[PDB]
Amino acid sequence: NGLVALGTVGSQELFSVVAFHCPCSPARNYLYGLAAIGVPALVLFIIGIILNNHTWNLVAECQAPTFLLLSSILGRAAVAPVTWSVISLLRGEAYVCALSEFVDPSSLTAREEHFPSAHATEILARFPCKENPDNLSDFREEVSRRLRYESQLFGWLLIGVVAILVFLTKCLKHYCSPLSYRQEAYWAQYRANEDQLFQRTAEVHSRVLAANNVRRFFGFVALNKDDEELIANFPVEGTQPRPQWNAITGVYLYRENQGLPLYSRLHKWAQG
Amino acid sequence: NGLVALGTVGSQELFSVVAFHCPCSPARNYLYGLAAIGVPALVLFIIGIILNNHTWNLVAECQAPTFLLLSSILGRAAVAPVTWSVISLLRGEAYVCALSEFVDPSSLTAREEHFPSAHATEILARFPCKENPDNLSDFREEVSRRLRYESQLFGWLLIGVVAILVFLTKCLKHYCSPLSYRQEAYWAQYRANEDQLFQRTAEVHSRVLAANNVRRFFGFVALNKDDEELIANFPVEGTQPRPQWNAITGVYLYRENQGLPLYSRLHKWAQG
Amino acid sequence: NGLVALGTVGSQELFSVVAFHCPCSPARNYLYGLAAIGVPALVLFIIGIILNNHTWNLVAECQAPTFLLLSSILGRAAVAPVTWSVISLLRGEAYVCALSEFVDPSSLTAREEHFPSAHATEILARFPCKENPDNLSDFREEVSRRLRYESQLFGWLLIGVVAILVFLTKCLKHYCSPLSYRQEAYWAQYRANEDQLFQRTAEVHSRVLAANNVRRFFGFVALNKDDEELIANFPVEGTQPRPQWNAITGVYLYRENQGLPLYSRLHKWAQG
Amino acid sequence: NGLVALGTVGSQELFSVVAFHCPCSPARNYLYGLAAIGVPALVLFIIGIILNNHTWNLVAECQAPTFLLLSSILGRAAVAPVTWSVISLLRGEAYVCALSEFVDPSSLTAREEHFPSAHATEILARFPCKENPDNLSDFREEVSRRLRYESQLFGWLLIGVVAILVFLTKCLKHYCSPLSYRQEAYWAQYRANEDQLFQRTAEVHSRVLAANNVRRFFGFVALNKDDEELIANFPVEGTQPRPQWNAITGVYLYRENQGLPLYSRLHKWAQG
Amino acid sequence: NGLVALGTVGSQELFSVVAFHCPCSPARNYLYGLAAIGVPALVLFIIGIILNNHTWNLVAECQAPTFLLLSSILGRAAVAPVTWSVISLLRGEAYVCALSEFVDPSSLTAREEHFPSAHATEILARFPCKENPDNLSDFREEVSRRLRYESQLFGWLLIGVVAILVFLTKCLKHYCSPLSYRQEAYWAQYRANEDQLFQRTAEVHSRVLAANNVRRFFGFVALNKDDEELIANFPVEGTQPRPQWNAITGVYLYRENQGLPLYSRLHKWAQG
Amino acid sequence: NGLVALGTVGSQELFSVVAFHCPCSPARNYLYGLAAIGVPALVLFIIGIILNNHTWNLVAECQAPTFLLLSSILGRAAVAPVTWSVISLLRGEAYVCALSEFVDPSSLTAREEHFPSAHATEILARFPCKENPDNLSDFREEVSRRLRYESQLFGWLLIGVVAILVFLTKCLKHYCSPLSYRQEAYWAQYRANEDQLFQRTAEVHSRVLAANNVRRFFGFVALNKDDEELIANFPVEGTQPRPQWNAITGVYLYRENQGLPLYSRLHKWAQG
Amino acid sequence: NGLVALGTVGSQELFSVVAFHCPCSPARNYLYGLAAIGVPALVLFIIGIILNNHTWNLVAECQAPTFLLLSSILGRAAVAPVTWSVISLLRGEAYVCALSEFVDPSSLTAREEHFPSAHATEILARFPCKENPDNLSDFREEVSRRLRYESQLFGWLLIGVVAILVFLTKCLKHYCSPLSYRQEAYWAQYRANEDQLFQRTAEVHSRVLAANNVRRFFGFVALNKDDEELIANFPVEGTQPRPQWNAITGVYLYRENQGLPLYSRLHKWAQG
Repeated sequence: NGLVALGTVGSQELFSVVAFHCPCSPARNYLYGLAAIGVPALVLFIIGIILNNHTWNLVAECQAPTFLLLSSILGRAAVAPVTWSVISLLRGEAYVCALSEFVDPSSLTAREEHFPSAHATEILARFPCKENPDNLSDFREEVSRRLRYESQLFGWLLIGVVAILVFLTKCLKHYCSPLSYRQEAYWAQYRANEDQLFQRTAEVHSRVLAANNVRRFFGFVALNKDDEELIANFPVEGTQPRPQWNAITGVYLYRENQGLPLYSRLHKWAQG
Repeated sequence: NGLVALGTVGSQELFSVVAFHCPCSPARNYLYGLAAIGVPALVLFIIGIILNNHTWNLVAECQAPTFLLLSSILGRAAVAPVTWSVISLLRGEAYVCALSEFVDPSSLTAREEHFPSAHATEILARFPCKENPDNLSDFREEVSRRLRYESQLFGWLLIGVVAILVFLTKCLKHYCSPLSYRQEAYWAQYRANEDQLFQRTAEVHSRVLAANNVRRFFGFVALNKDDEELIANFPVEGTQPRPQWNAITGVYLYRENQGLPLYSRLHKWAQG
Repeated sequence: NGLVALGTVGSQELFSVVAFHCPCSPARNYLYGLAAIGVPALVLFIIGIILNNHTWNLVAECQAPTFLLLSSILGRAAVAPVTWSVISLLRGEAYVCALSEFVDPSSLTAREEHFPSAHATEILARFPCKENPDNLSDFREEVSRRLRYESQLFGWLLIGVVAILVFLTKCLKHYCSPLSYRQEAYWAQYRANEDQLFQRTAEVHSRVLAANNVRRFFGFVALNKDDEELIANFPVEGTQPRPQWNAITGVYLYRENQGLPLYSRLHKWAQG
Repeated sequence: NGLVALGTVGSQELFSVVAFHCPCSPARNYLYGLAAIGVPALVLFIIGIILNNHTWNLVAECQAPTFLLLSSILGRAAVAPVTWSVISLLRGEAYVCALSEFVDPSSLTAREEHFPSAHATEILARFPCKENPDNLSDFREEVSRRLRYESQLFGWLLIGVVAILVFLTKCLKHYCSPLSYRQEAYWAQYRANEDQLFQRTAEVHSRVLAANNVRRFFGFVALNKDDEELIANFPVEGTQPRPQWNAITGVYLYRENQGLPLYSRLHKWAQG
Repeated sequence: NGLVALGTVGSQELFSVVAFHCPCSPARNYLYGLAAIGVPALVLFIIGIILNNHTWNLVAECQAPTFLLLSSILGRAAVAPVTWSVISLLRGEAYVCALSEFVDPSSLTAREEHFPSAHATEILARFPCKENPDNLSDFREEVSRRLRYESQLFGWLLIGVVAILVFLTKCLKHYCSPLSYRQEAYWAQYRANEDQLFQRTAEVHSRVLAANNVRRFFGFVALNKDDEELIANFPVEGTQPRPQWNAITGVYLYRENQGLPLYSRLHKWAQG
Repeated sequence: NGLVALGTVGSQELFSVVAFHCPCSPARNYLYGLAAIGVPALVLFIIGIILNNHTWNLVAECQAPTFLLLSSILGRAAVAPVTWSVISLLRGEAYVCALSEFVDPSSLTAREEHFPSAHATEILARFPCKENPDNLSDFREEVSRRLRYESQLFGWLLIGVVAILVFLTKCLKHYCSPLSYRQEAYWAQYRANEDQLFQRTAEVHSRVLAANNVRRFFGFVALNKDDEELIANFPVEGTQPRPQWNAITGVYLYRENQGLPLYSRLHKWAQG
Repeated sequence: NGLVALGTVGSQELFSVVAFHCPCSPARNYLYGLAAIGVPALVLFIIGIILNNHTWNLVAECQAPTFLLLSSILGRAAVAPVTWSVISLLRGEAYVCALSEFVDPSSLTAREEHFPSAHATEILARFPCKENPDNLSDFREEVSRRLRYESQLFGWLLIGVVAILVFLTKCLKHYCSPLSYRQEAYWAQYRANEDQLFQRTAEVHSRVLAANNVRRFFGFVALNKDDEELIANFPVEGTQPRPQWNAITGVYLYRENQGLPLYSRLHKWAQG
C-alpha cells in the first residue's frame, strides 16, 4: 500500500521534471499527446506484470478460474497506469494539445471576425503555444477553456468508473466463492507467512550448502559469528530432487482433504 | 540496483557539467551530435562488459546456451547506455543540432519570405545558435519545435521498445528452461552466497600463507589481534594444485547427478 | 582507486588555480599551448613511474614477459596524464589558442569583407584575446566555435580509444596466461597480504635491533608500553646475511614446484 | 612530507602578504626583481642545510661517496627554494618587472606610432606601473602578454627539468649500490628507529644524572610521579667517556662483518 | 621558540597600534625616523640581555672562550631587534620619511617643470605628507616609488646577511670544539634538566624551612594537604654555607676528570 | 606581573573615558596640560608606595643599605606612573595643547601672510581647537605636526632612558652584593613562602582564639565543618607577648650565624 | 572593597538616569548646581556613618584617642561622597551651569561686539542652554571651554589632595602607635573573626531559646533537619544577665595584662 503512495509521489515528480512540451503543428499534435501520455502507462503496466508472483505461476502452469487469476494480476498491475492517466487528464494541457486542431472554427461565440480562413486551421492548431495575435487572444482563451472542460470531465468520469469497477469486482468475488468470508483472510495471512518463511529458510540452507562446498576445497571456511552459529545449528546434506521442487510450484485452487482443508500446494505435499 | 541509481545520478550531473556545445555549421552538425551522444554510450557499454563476471567465464571457456549467456551479459551491460541515450533524447537539443541542416526550406508555413536562397541553408544550419535576424526568428522557432517533436517522440518510442524487450526476454526465459520457477531463485541465492564465502575464505587463506612465508625469514611475524586469532584458528600448508583450480573455473549449465542436483562446478567437484 | 579520484579533484582544482593565460601572437601560440598542456602530463607520468614498485624490481633485474611487465607499469602510470589531457581537451580554450593562427582566412562564410589582408593573420591570431573590432567580432565567433568543435571531438575520440585499449588489454591478458581466472585473483590477494605483513614485520624487527644497540650504550633503554611489550615478546639477534636479502628481491614469473605452485620469490625461498 | 606542504602554504601566504612592489625605473628593475625573488631562495636553502643532520656528520668527518652524500643533503635542502622560484615564475609579474626595459621598441606590431623616441625607453620601463597614455595603453598590453609568456614558459620548463632530475637521481642511485632494493628500506627504518630511541634514552639518562647531582646538594630532590617512577627504575652512575661518544658520531658507509651486516656506527661499536 | 613567535605577533600588533606619524619638515625627518625605528630596537635588545642567564654568570665571574660566551648571549638577545628592524624596513614608509629630503631635485625624469626652486626642497620634504599640488603629484609618485625601492632592497639584503651569519656561526662552532656532535646535545639536555630540578627543589626546601621558622613562633603551622605531605616527607635543618653556594655559581668550560667527563660546576662539586 | 598588565589596560580605558578636553586660551593651556597629565601620576605613585610592604618596615625601623631599600620601593612604585606618562606622550594631543602658545610666529615656512599681528598669539593658542580660518588652516597643520614631533620624540627618549636605568640598576645590584647569584633567588622564594604561611597561620590562630572567647560566653559556639576540624586539630591558649611580636617586625639585612645563614628576622628569632 | 566598586557603578548609572537639567536664569543657577551636586553627597555621607559599627560604639560610650576614632569613622564614611563629587566635577556641565552668571563680560577676546549691554548678563546666564544667536554662538563657545577648564582643574586638584591625605593619615597612624606593624594586622584578623563567630553563635542560641519557649506552649515544636541537629547538640537555659552584656559593648583601646595582650573587651572579660 505504501509502495503505491511512493510510486504516486514519484509519478508526480516525474511529471514535474519530464517537461511536457506541446508542439503546435497540425498533424503532430494528437500523435505526440497520445504517445507521451500512454507510453509511460505501458511501462508501468509492464512493471506491474513483472513484479507480480502470480503471473509466473500462470506461465509455469502452461508447461472460470483463469478469469479470477487474470483479474487479480491485471488489477494489481493496472493500479498505477490508471493513476498516471487520471493525474494527466485532470491537469489538462495534454488533451487540449491533442484535440486543438479539431476545434470547429465556425461554432464558437466571440467578437467579430469569427474565423479568418480555411488556411487558418494552422494558426488554430498553434493555440496551445503562445501565438497571441490581438485579433485572436481573447477568441483563443475560449478554446482553451472549452477543451480543458472536456479533459477534466473525462478525468472525473474515469475516476468514477474505476471506483465502480473496484466495488463490483469486490462484491462479485465474495458472492461467488466456496469459502466463507473470514477463512479467506486467514488464507491470505497463511500465504504471506509461508512465502516469508520459505524465502528465509531457502537462503539459510543455500548458504550452509555453499559453506560445505567451500570447506571441502581449502580445508577450512571463514565465517562471522552469525554464520558460525548458523552452521553450528543447522546441518545440511543436499537439497531435495527436482520432482519435489516441481510439486511445489504452480497455481493452487482450494482443495479439501477428507474433512481438513489444504491451503497451498506445499501444504498438499506435506501431508501425503 | 542501487548502483544503477547512483550511475543515473552521476550521468545527470555529467550531462549538466559536460556542457554540450552545439556548433552551428553545415557538415559538422550531425557528426558532433553523433559523437558526443554515442561515445559515452560506448564507454558505459565497455565498463558494463568489464565489470561483469560472466564474460570472463565465457572467455576462459574458449581456451542455444551461448544465446542465453550472451543475453545475460549484453543486458547487464546495456542497462546504462540506453538510459544515457534516452535521457539525451528527451532533453532534445542534440537531435535538433544534428538534423537542423536537413530541414526542408520549402515546406513549412509561416510569414512571407518563405526561404531566401539556396546559399541560405547555412543560415538555416545556424538555427541552433542564437542567429536571430528579424526576418527569421519567428520562422526559426517553428523549426526548433518541429525538431524537438521528433526527438522526444523517438525517445518515448525507445523507452517503450526497451520495456517490451525486457518483458519478452523475461517471459521467454522461464517458458524455455528445464528448472521450475522457484528452484531458479534458490539457485541465484546459492550462487551469491558461494561467491561471497569463496572470496572471503581465499583472502584469509592467502594472508595466512603469507604470514608463514614471512615468519620463515625474520624469525617472527608481527600481527594485530584479529590476525593473531586468524593464525591461531586456521592452519595452512599450501594451496591445491593447478588442475583443481582449473576444475573450478568456467561456465556451468545445470547438470543433475543421479537424482540430486548440482548447482555449480564447485559443487560438481566437491562430490566426486 | 580512491587515490585516483583524489588526484582527479586535485587536477581540477589545479586547472582552476593555475590560470591558463593564452598569449595572442603569431608563433608563440601553439608553443605555449603544447608546453602548458603537456608538461604536467610528463610530471604526472614521472610520478606514476616513481611511486610504482614494479619498475624498481625491473631495474634490480638489470644488474614476451617484459611485454606484460612494461604494460602493467606504463598503464598504472599513464592512468593520470590521459585524464589530465582529456579534461584539458574537453574544456577547449587550449586547442583554439594553439591552432588559431592556422585558420584559413579564405574559406569561412560570413558577412562582407571576408578577410582584410595578408598582414591580418596577426589580428587573426589575436582572436583568442578580446580583440573585437566591429568589422570582426561576429566573423570571429565563427572561428571560436569551429575550433572548439575540433577540440571536443578529439577529446571524445581519445576517451573512446582509451576505453577500447583498456578492454583489449584485459581481454588479451586472460586469453594468454598459464593460470586460470580465479587463481590470479587469489595470487593478487596473496601478494598484497605478503607486502603488508613483510613491511610491518621488518619495521618491528628493526626497532628491536635498534633498542638492543642503544641499551648496549647507556645501560638501559627507554620505551613506551607498546615497545615494552614488543621487546618482551620478540627477541632479535641480527638480520640474515646479504645473499638472503638478494634472493628475495626481483621480478617473479609463476613457477611451479613438483605439483604445488609457488606464488612469489619469498615463497620459492621458504621451501628450499 | 607534511612539513613540506606546511612550508608551501606558508610560502603562499608570505607571497600574499610580502606585497611585491615593482618599481618602474630603467636600471633598478631587474636588480629589484633578482633580489626579491632570489634572496628568500637563499634563506630557504640555508634553513634546509641547517635543519639536516647529514651535514653535521659531514663536518664532523672533516676533523664517489661524497657525491651521494652531497646529493642527499643538497636535495633535501633545495626542495623548497625551487618550489618558491617556480611559484614566483608562474605568477609572472616578477619576470616582466625585470626584463621590461629590454623589450625591443622596434619589433612589435600594433597601431601607428610604433615607438616615439630614444628617450622613451624610460616610458617603456614604466610599463609595469599603471602608466597608461592613450597613445600607449593598447600597445603596452602587447608587451605585458609577450613577457608573461616567457615567464610562464620558463616556469613550466623548470618544473619539467626538476622532475627529470628527480627521476634520474632515483634511477641512478639503485643501479649503482651494493645493497638490494628492500634491504635499503629496512636500513632506513632501522635508522629512524635508532635515532628516536637514542634521543629519548639520552634525555631520560640526563634527567636522572641531574636528579642525582641535585639530591647531593639539598638532601632530597623533588619529583613528579613520572620522574619518581623513572628514578625508581633506571639507576645511573656516569656517562661513558669521550672516546666512546666519538666512536658513535660520523658518517657511515655500509660495512659488513664476517657474514652479518652492520647498519650504523652504533651497531659497529655494539659488536666489538 | 614559541615565545619568539608570540613576540613577533606582539611586535606586529605594536606596529599597528603605535601609529607611526611621519612629520614632514626638512631636518626633523630622518631624526624622527632614526629614533622611532631604533629605540624599540634598543629596548628589545636590553630585554633580551636581561632575561638571559648567561650574562649574570658572566658578571659573577668578574668578581677565545669569552668570544663564544658573548656570541651566545648577543645572539639570543639580538634575535628580536633584527626582526623588528626588517619588519619595519620591508613596510617602507619609514626609510622614505627619513631620506625624502635628500632626493636630488635635478636627476629624475618626468613631465615639464623639473623642479621649481632652491627654496622648494621644503615642499620636497613634504612629499610623505599628502602635499599634492597638481604640478607635483605625478612627479611626486616617482620619488615615493624610488625610495620604497631602496628601503625594501636594504630589508632583503639584511635578511640575507642575517641568514648567512647564522649559518656561519653554526658551521664555525662545531668545527672548533673539543666535544663531538652528539655529546653537545646530551650536554644541553642535561643542562636544562639540572636547571629545572634545581629550581623546583630549592623552592620546596625554602618552603619547608619557612614552615619550621613559623611553627617555632605560634606553636603550630597551618598547611594544605600538599604542603602537609611535603613536610611529612622531606625534613630540613638549614641550607649549606655560603662557600658552597659560591662553588656552584659561575661559567663552566668543559672539564674532564680522570676519564669521566664533568658537565657542570654542580657536577664538578658533587664528585669531590 | 599580571597585575601590571591589568593596571595598564585600566589606564588605557581610563584615558579613553576621562575625555581629555584641551582648553584653548593663552595662559591656561600648559597649566591644564601639566595638571591633567601629572596628577594621576602622583596618584599612581602614592598607591604604589601604599601597597608595598617594604615601606612600612622602613617606617617601623624609624621608631648604603637605605640606598637599595629606597631603590626597591621607589622602583616597585614608579613602575606605573612612567607607563601612564609615556602612554600620554606618545598619543600627543597633550604636549601640543600645553606648548602651543610658545610656537614662535616668525620662524615657520608656509604660504603668504606669515603671521598677522602681535595680538594674534591668541588665535595661535586656539590652534588645538577647531579654529580654522581659511587664511590659517594649512599654516596651522604645520604647527600641529611640528609639535606632535617633539611630543613623540620625548616619549621615545623617555622609554629608552627607563630601559637603560632598569638595566643599570640590575647590573649594579649583583656586582655589589655579598651573596652569590642563585642564593638570592632562593632567598626570594623563601621570603614569599614565609609571608604566605605566616598570614594563613595567623588567620587560623586568630579564628580559634575568637571561638574560645565566644564559647566562654554562651556555652557553645556554632561552626561549620571546616571550622569544626580546625578547632579539633589546633588548640590555642594565647598569643605570644608584645616583645616577641616586636622582634619579628623590621627590615632585615643578610646576617650569618656561625657558618649557617639566616634568611629573615623570624629565622633569626627561631634559632636563639 | 568590592562594595565600593558596586556603589561606584551605581553612582554612574544614577548620574546617567537622574538627568541633570540645568536651568538657565540669573540667580537660580548656582543654587540648583550646589543643591543637585551636594545633597546626594550628604545622603551618601549619612549612609556611610549609619552602616558603620564604630559610631555606635562611640555613642554607647557617651552614656588623642577620639582623634583616631573619628578619623576611622569619617574616612570609612567620606570614601563615597568624594568619589561622587569628583565624578561630577570631571564631567563638567555642573560647575559651568553654576558659575556661568559670573563670567566677566568685558575680558574675553573674540569677534566684534564684545558684549551688548548691562541687561545682557541674562542672555549671558542662558549660555548653558541652547541659546545660540548668530551674534553670540562662537563668542559663547569660549565661555563654555573656559569654564569647563576650571571645573576639570578643580576635579584633578581634589583627587590629588585626597590621595595626599590618604597617604599622610597612613604614614601618621603607624609612626604614632604602641603596637608593631604586624601585630595590628593580626589584631584586625582577630576582630573580623570574633565579629563573625559572635553573630552566628548569637543567632543559633536565640533560635534554640525560641524553640524551648514555643515547645513549652503546644507540647511539641516543629523543626527541619538542620534545626533538629541544632537543638540536639546545643542545650540552652537562658542568656547571661544585663551587666555581662554591658561589659562587652563599647570602644576598646589596646590594654595589656601582665605580659599577655588583650585584643578586645570580650577577651578582657573572658580572662577575669
